[PDB]
Amino acid sequence: AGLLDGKRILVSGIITDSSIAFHIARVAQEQGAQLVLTGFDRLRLIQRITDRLPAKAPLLELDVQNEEHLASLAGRVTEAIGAGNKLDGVVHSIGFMPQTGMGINPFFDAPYADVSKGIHISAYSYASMAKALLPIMNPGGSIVGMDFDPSRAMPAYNWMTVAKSALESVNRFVAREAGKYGVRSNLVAAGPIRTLAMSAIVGGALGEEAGAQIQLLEEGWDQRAPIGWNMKDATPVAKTVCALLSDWLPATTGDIIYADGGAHTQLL
Amino acid sequence: AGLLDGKRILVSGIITDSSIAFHIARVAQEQGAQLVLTGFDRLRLIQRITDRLPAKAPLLELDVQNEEHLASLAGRVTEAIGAGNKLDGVVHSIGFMPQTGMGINPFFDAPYADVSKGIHISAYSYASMAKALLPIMNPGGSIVGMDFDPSRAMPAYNWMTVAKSALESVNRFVAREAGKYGVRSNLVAAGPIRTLAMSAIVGGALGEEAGAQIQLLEEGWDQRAPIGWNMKDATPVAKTVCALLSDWLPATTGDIIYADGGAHTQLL
Amino acid sequence: AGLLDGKRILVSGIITDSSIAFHIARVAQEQGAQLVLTGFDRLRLIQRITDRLPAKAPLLELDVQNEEHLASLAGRVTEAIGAGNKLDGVVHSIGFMPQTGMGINPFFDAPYADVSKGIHISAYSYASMAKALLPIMNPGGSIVGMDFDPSRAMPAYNWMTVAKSALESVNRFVAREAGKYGVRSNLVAAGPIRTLAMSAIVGGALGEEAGAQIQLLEEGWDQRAPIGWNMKDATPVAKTVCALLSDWLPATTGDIIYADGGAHTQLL
Amino acid sequence: AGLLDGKRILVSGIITDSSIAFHIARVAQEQGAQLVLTGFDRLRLIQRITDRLPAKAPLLELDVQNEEHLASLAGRVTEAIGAGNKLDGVVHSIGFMPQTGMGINPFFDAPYADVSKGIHISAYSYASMAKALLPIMNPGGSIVGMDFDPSRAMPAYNWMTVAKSALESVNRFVAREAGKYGVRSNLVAAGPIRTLAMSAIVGGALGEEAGAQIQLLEEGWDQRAPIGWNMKDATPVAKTVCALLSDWLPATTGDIIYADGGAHTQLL
Ligand SMILES: CCCc1cc(C(=O)[C@H]2C=CN([C@@H]3O[C@H](COP(=O)(O)OP(=O)(O)OC[C@H]4O[C@@H](n5cnc6c(N)ncnc65)[C@H](O)[C@@H]4O)[C@@H](O)[C@H]3O)C=C2C(N)=O)ccn1
Ligand SMILES: CCCc1cc(C(=O)[C@H]2C=CN([C@@H]3O[C@H](COP(=O)(O)OP(=O)(O)OC[C@H]4O[C@@H](n5cnc6c(N)ncnc65)[C@H](O)[C@@H]4O)[C@@H](O)[C@H]3O)C=C2C(N)=O)ccn1
Ligand SMILES: CCCc1cc(C(=O)[C@H]2C=CN([C@@H]3O[C@H](COP(=O)(O)OP(=O)(O)OC[C@H]4O[C@@H](n5cnc6c(N)ncnc65)[C@H](O)[C@@H]4O)[C@@H](O)[C@H]3O)C=C2C(N)=O)ccn1
Ligand SMILES: CCCc1cc(C(=O)[C@H]2C=CN([C@@H]3O[C@H](COP(=O)(O)OP(=O)(O)OC[C@H]4O[C@@H](n5cnc6c(N)ncnc65)[C@H](O)[C@@H]4O)[C@@H](O)[C@H]3O)C=C2C(N)=O)ccn1
Repeated sequence: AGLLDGKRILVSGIITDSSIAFHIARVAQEQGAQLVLTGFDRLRLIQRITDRLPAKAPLLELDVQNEEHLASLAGRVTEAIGAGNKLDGVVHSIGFMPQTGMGINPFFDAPYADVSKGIHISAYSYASMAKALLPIMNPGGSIVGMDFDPSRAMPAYNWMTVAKSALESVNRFVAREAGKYGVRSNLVAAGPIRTLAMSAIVGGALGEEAGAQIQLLEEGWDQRAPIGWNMKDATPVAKTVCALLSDWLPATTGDIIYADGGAHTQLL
Repeated sequence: AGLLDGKRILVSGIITDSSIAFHIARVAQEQGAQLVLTGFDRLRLIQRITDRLPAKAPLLELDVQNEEHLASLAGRVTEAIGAGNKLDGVVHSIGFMPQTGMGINPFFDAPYADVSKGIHISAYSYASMAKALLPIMNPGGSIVGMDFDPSRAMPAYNWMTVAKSALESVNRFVAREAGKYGVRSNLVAAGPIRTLAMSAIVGGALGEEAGAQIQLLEEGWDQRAPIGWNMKDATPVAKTVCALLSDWLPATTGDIIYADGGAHTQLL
Repeated sequence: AGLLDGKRILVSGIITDSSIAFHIARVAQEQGAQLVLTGFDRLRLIQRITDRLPAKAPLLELDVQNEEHLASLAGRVTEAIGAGNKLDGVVHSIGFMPQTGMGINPFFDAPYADVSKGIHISAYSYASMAKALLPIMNPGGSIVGMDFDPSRAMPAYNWMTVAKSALESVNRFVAREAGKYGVRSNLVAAGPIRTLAMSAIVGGALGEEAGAQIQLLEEGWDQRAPIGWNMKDATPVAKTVCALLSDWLPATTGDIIYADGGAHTQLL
Repeated sequence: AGLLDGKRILVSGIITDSSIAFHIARVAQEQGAQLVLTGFDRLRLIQRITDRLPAKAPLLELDVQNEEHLASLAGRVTEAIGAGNKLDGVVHSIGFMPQTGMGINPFFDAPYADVSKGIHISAYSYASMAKALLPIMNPGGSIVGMDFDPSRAMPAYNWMTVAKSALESVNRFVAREAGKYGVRSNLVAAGPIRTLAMSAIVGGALGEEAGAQIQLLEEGWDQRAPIGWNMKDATPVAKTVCALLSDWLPATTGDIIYADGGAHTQLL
């Protein structure tokens, strides 16, 4: 009734109540969307997280590394939303790099099989999902994934940054494909957010010293950002994903909206 | 009922029914916004043009080069909206480069007095409007200005491109100020759009090679644009401006949204 | 007498007399550099090809996907240059994407095992060579890898473009490591160059539309390039690589130099 | 005899012995260049600074704001270097923004006439000098100006940043012109350097508190930079300008080499 009114949207990436995907979905439903959810290997767990949302939604299994799951995803989605119905939107909210790729180990010690899995889940799957779901999206429709700005190097995030860089590259090619169906493809670049994955990634670890470093991030980002940033509130990010899912950005595709308080636009 | 319900927005830059400001305004009103309009020097023209908008809005004189128009702008707006009310939106849609600064006249032959005036009108004025209107805007407010991608050089557009490069820089500073009031400041980079002036120009009003170069760019644009581009429909651009004026992009500032068909993301 | 007098540099990636590595090497020797060469799998080929260089240089086997070749690389180089000597330069000029990842095969149809191998060879390997050779490089040393601008998507190049996006990211991390040894790490973004493989490809070895798309890009390139571009002369590119290997760009790292005719700076 | 050997180069922008232009010139002469110098209104003063260089060089007056000076510059340069001789290189090392545009006053309080002069001297003059000197440059030749990265906002530099943004835009157009003469146009982006202009600009002021802020800059940049940065040494910057003046970057034009220790490539 208020933004995503009448729209049918698939949302992946819910693992905890802190998941950004969790907040995408809540906000999406507040704005009137019928959701299909997608989840990984704790189906038990996430189903329990899922019923805490404002409305009911089918929950499907998707191992983005599983060629079978992907191959049947369009069919399983259709049974959930009704034959003769298509999707209007798709949220890719998936990330993974093994620890060996992240603040722990030095950059050079991440083995390639590890980095490869990371890139598989974090960049490539954005294309898989497009391949799988694009055949059942409506014209006017929207695909959006979650990104962070990898344009400069930083401590800790290491191969996850590399993976995001690739993600941004994949998104411009996906958009050429999506364009044939009248569908947009975009990334949202968030500033940092205190999801359980984040507070875990690092700090812990590197180093150990700190979940006070998590606090320092939060304070520093809020400083850099002209309109401030609150790392504990995923709502501003979720509002941005929702705008891309609406009809209000009808001419933007293959890019990156930054929902980061404007921090990327300031040197300090 | 809509995107922009209850919002008090000032729109500048309407000169004819084909000005992009004209369609920003049309869309804003359809979306529940109450407007104040600003026009430059043909007020009788702007009066008859703006009478065709879906709802009546007061019209104020503002030459952006006029120190006194700026000094009085806040007062004059407050009169118009009711003392004790403030603006939720400002739209800067003003641009000009003298004839020596565009088209056939060689890049090197633009006199600095011409360049200076162009940058005055085209870049700096985004600061001055910011300075005048922020003392009367509400937190959560939005300032949006019109841009086009100047990261690469091109034929015909010449000093106007330089003007836009500066504007993108100005916008980043204005965001730091607007932050202090809880106000965002962003630009929309449009694709080429067929206004009166652009048509005359492609018609060869600034020489024929300038005209033919621009028509090439226009054709190339739509080809590259993964979702195509329609240079004769300013609506997709107006909707993007409204997206920024709304509460649904609350964490973007100092930034540029590309309402351009995805074109800047494709080499070819 | 010249640019690179007394410098001990390792060059990889020579496969034929038209490999850009081949001309990097030719130019380096003309400029006083003493080389060690690395070749991948047709060593007898690389032997007869590299015998035509202005001076003899030892040739070492290195499959970048081979864990053992990397483990032994530092030892094998030291043998070759004399124990107690170190490298002043490393040139990474290696790239590969399987057939499913380029050309006519649809973007979406590349299997991840093909993409993974491409990124292995094309992006990650820049890390591993860095890891192997930095323990044996001198302060003031220079690592340079071969790139092309992937900031925008394009036809035919597909996953290879993604690979390069990742490489630019990797290069930024490698710079942080190379810093600790007083070593710079930069990439050179070349214009398109007519190697054996590129000619076969423009000849339609990966389908004809891929070929014709690439020839378009090549023509467009030279038109845009303010100083023109000659796709058949890899020398300007080799000189740029040498510029980075020299002491005359001592304060650039984590960075990309565009040896491309100025083309990426012009929309048209 | 060693890099700029045989090359005739104009260098503008010498005001104190701390001037970057001062170090450009010294290094240029160390590498074998015959220089023409250009200076502003303290001809007395700078002549005295000038004789402290390694060799003798004609010194000419150039008020870049003076249309007369510019109009006769090519003629005055020819008499200094010999009829039938052309230049191979041009260093634009000129900057100016009035204080009202810099850390003192708030961003919005800089009047346009002030910002305009700033833009005139800092951006536009780069084109003037090209217009003036391009008719007497050799093919293969090089124009280079000094820039700093304006891509994000920062405290203090305010309208000087805006001016640099415009500078970068002007440089891509200059390159289209220069290209017709076989001449390259590029910018060097330096990290910060303790020239007398810098330590004065700001700190003093804003604020007052500190020339300890100058110290803090220096420490922080050296941190961000993978290879470190020493704000007291202009030699690394001067080496980079010299590389662009050489034949070793023959395919780069309309861009920006960063001589900033790699700081722009790291988020921290
Ligand atoms: C500090 C400077 C570095 C930088 C980094 C950041 C961030 O990393 C921001 C920026 C972007 N994000 C993105 O949101 C997305 C959601 O993350 P997030 O919500 O933060 O964490 P998670 O809740 O744990 O979500 C990950 C999901 O993935 C799914 N997953 C994982 N593997 C499997 C496979 N094999 N099968 C099926 N499903 C899989 C997993 O099950 C989860 O559902 C993700 O893409 C993040 O990269 C999340 C961030 C954060 N701070 O939490 C912003 C600014 N700067
Ligand atoms: C091809 C590569 C470059 C290219 C260029 C383009 C464009 O130029 C696009 C993208 C951005 N724009 C911007 O929209 C804005 C609206 O213009 P636009 O709506 O395009 O044209 P106009 O209708 O004629 O409006 C100009 C307005 O300005 C006003 N103005 C003039 N002087 C005065 C002063 N002294 N005081 C106050 N107001 C001033 C004037 O009266 C007009 O209302 C403007 O900033 C444009 O630069 C206009 C576009 C166009 N196609 O008409 C997009 C993609 N790429
Ligand atoms: C048009 C838009 C995109 C476009 C593309 C281009 C280009 O693709 C340019 C710009 C960059 N390059 C890069 O130079 C590099 C040299 O290639 P290049 O010299 O172009 O081709 P090759 O001679 O065939 O070399 C490939 C080498 O790799 C080696 N290789 C292969 N596998 C192995 C493994 N397993 N171990 C060790 N070595 C490996 C292989 O044997 C070869 O020696 C390479 O990175 C290219 O990607 C090559 C160019 C080209 N025209 O040939 C520039 C501008 N734009
Ligand atoms: C802290 C983050 C902000 C940012 C800023 C910086 C910098 O500002 C660096 C980056 C670039 N520069 C550039 O070098 C150039 C030389 O400056 P610099 O050498 O720093 O100062 P000056 O010695 O005083 O040089 C200015 C010259 O100009 C000439 N000038 C002035 N007006 C007149 C007119 N009317 N007529 C004729 N001549 C004129 C003036 O006479 C001087 O000769 C200049 O363009 C700087 O902008 C000098 C910097 C510095 N730190 O000293 C790098 C990284 N980040």
